[PDB]
Amino acid sequence: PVTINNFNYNDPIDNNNIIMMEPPFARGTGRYYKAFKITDRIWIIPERYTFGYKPEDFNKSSGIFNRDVCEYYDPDYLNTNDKKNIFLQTMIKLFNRIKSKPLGEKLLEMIINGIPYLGDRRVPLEEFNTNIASVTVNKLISNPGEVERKKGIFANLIIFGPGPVLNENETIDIGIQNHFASREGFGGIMQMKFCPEYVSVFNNVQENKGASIFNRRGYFSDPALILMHELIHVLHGLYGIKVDDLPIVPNEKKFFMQSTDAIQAEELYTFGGQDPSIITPSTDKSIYDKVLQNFRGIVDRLNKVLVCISDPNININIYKNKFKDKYKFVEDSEGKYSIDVESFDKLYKSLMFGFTETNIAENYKIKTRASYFSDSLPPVKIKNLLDNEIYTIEEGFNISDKDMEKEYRGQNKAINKQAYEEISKEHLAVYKIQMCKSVGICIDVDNEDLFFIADKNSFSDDLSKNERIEYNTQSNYIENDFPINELILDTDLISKIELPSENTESLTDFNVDVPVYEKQPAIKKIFTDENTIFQYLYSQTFPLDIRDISLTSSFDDALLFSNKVYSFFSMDYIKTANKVVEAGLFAGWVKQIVNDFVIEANKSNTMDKIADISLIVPYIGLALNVGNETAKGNFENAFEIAGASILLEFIPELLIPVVGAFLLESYIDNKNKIIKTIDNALTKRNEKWSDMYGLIVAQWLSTVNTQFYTIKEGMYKALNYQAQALEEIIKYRYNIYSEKEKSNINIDFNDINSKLNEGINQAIDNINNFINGCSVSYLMKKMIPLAVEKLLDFDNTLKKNLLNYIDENKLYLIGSAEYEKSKVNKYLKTIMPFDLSIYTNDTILIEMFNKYNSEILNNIILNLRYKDNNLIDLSGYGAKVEVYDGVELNDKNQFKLTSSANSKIRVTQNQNIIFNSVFLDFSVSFWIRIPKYKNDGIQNYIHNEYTIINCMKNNSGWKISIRGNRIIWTLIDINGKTKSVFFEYNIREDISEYINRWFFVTITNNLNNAKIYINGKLESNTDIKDIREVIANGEIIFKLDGDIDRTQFIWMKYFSIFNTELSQSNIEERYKIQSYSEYLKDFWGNPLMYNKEYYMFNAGNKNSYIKLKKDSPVGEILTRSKYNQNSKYINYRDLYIGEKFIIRRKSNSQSINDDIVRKEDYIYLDFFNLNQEWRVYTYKYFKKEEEKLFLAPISDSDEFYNTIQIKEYDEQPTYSCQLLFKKDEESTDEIGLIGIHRFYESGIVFEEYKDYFCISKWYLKEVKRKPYNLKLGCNWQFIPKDEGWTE
Ligand SMILES: [Zn+2]
Ligand SMILES: [Zn+2]
Repeated sequence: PVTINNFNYNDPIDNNNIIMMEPPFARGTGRYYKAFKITDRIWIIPERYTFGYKPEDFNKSSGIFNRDVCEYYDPDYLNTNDKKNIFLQTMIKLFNRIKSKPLGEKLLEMIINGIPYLGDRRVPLEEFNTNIASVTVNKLISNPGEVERKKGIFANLIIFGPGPVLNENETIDIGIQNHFASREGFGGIMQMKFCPEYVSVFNNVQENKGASIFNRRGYFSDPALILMHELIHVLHGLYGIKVDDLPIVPNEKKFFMQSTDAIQAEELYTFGGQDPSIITPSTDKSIYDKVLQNFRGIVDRLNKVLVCISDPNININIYKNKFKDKYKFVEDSEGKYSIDVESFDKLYKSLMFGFTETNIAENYKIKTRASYFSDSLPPVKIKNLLDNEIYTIEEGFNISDKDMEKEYRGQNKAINKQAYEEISKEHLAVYKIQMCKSVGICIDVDNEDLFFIADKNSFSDDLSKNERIEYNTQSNYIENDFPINELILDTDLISKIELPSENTESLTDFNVDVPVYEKQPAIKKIFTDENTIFQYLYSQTFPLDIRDISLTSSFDDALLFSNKVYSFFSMDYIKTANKVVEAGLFAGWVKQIVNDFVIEANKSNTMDKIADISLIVPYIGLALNVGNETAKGNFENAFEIAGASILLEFIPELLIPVVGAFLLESYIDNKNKIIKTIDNALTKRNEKWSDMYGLIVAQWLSTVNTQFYTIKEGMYKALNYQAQALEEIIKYRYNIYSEKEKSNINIDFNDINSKLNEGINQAIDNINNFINGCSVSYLMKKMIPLAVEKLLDFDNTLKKNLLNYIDENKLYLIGSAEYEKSKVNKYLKTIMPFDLSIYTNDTILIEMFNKYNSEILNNIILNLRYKDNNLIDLSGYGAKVEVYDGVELNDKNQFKLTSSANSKIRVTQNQNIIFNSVFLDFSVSFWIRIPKYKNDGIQNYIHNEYTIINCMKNNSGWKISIRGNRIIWTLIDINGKTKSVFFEYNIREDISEYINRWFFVTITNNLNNAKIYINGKLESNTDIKDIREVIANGEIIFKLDGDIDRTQFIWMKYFSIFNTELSQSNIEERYKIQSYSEYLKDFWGNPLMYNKEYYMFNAGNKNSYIKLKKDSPVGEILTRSKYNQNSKYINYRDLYIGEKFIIRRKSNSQSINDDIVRKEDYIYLDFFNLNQEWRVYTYKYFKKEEEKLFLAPISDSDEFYNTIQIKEYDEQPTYSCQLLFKKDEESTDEIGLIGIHRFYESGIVFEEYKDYFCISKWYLKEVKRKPYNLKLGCNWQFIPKDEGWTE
């Protein structure tokens, strides 16, 4: 096990466990340091790290060492013996906490046993040289004051206290002659600067730290995890695997980009979590290859080591045995050491992926930051880690015996306040960027606030290189993952070979490279007249010396006047917030303005289903003005058009290399080595696919998802500022009253803050769900497709490459040259689907991905919508749309295809979508209005089939065509095999629900069937087992093509395509979402208009129509006349009959031109009688359930109701509408609904029943029934003359 020693600072120097050490960076000179051996091979020196630093650097200055850290300075730390001892006692306690769990102890055991190899690159293979600064360190044995006697010792780790910046912990390695033994397999003495007291702070971005903003928020770090984080670097250094490779360097070309040091992969592996994914699979293998090569050298030396010049007392065997166990080398019965790939692999993965900060945090139930790239905060000071009441060895701060175990409560700042203290900002130093405008107003922005955008250089181009395929060549996949359980349960992970004695010859060669550090300006002034996120956030703040502010929607006034604060919330909200009231009305105003704030913030849950967007945060652009000038115009519209790309502050330039070529080695007269070279090139191809996706993901995570992170944090801020301004105003107005008045004002500020911070939290969750959605969308639509392209390009090349190979060897393949001929076409056919869970295992990211893929709307690969007199694809896949001069377009998203040759639309689809899933899986939905047949052209109508939408590529694909009253869906697989399904509507109906009327079509295709849906209802099905591969992404031509009549035309709307099969459920919903409108519709399905002539139709009496009775002011109901000719193919009732009505507006007298009729509108229902315009009226004084309507010239009578309110009681789609008579707008007295009633007439001559145009109260209760009864006599539809219907 691991034994932790005990001692006090003042304990006597015994030259064994309490020595006088000569530190590695002292160069064999200077004074010694009282060092204590906390454990074998590990020393603690409770003194400030001063190597490379100037004495004055320890004081806070106008400079800083690291640009990405809030640096704390305090030169008095450890300046007394008691302070040094408290340090020792804390270190001892932290180590005990560490070994308190199997994982932590094994980490300690690996470190104690991971003794540096004796010597480095310089040392001859045959030797062991201990006289080098990275292997040996001296201790002064002799009496005080005289360095007369020295003793050498072996060591693995020396831990010092902090250097200038206390919260800047660092593991340092020993370089000698520009080389590091710790980076070449040898290993070497590792050093560290560490501070247990002043720990870092962080807060889960996509979450609320104690659901508080007006409260302290975020969590503070557990010093034991901080220590283990450094201990992991030590582990790496001790095993000589701390190699350097291609680093993640940040782009710094723009003022909004975050400046920082290059980040090595070793760092990201140490942190763990998702960061490893930022290291492409290419560089993962590189690093692996370097380390393995490093171990080959060591394993070779162990076979050649014969002596140790530096120390004749060294026992060569004991050391060969130790090293053999360290590097897990294997040994035969002779003593020949060699590398076992298995054992090496497991050791490598253990060290780079098992021991990570994330795994360790999860294991010790300690909470930590969610990513390497996450805004750093001011550190806090831990009161007393030595008091078992605040921090214990077993649980740290999360002591269950204080209900501090659950949810990491012990580390929650807003909860465990008696455990820490904030720090004097006067001792903190932060690198700032001073953004100045050419004038000059300037603002300070902490480098941590800017966007971290990885530079293109950060990524490897190893994909663009050629690869020799041989019967050997195999797949190379490195798992940036490890099973922490096995590691914890590993029997032979922890060596059981005795550790060599640490005493040895003194060091005489003190040669070593000592780093020199120095502060750099903490402020960098830049010039820009831009007003982006930083400026917009700034305009929402106000000075401490100011207490009277007012809100404004004017960003420019907010920046100018100190007493003005910018607000991205509504105009009404802003007025109410600036409103001053009487003390007696203050409470009420507080309730109101607060409630309003919540409403405004909650607009973050806005839906936009009609534009196929389930969630949109409308105020994001006004709040931050991030990306492409998002504060201007309507954000929602802008988002509908360009999507997530508009929110990005910068569009990266991706690295998507042309996959290098393949070199297949031929084996003449050889059936195996040849077939192998084939299979291996096939599987290698798959590795190129997986690897290319890794490169994409790594780039997404460090150039795109980081920007969206900043946006999320910007919104958290924006919202908080608003809450702070309203807070400031409420306090101000309240304090303007006298104490007497205040006593009678009932107000509770904790409450106000609660309601406010609550609304903030609801919006934060919306905003996060929204932004993550945008991030995943950008990955899938703007990145993955660009990779797929190249990967496909690669495939083809490799295709002819393998075919040309299976050919040159045709002979040696004999009766199979044709078998593995297809075996190649059948493999290079199905492409590898992108799956994020492969390139990472971060729970948060996987969830983002799964959520994205569960939302059907993301399966839209084409969505033609109108925008500025044109049609464009808004699916976000970039389809190029060509609309020619013959296509008629309007803002109701309707387009007309005529018989003219120039009436066509050309759509070039995106070839880079996993469309060809191999069995045809996709859907097409759209609305269409097909004109009525010309009665004299009935023969050709039922005979000529004409294509309307054609999508072919290599004689394969789909097509939509029309033959009279039938719409047909046709598929043609690669084998030319044709299949169809169709929907035909009846053309002998008195009243058709389809002829010349807008209706919704949806066609779904899966492996088995082809289904046609009409208005959500399934109408037709076709078994399509046969039909093989169908090339569905060819060019799409929208044009009438066939033997048509010059007058033939077709109107279309909302054409879109999904690369999946829509369910009846999805389709029903789409129908309802696209049927929705605030206005009513006419018979054909178009918007209802004012001042437009219409004949009336009654859904309850289809074959009836209204005629003004000759003798009386009543409207009689007569039977519609029918189709007169003799065709056996057609029958219908006349629609252009009865009175010609016209709907007139009631309110605002803005003449009688034309406009749209909306639900709940008040209107006059008039009609034309000869040269006059008459009106529909209701005699005010009837007492029966119903009565006949009064029709007469326009006039104002005291005895008649002349005002109607157009209604819509049906919740489901319908072109029917109802007409209500009320006592008057404001009233709630419902006179009745217009309909048709049957009366009995018995005169001196005639005796019969007759229906009249009436009004009935009876309808009032029928319209409430569910399902809505469409057959009620109160349902009407307006039929205007339409070129699409002639009779
Ligand atoms: Zn680190
Ligand atoms: Zn960062």
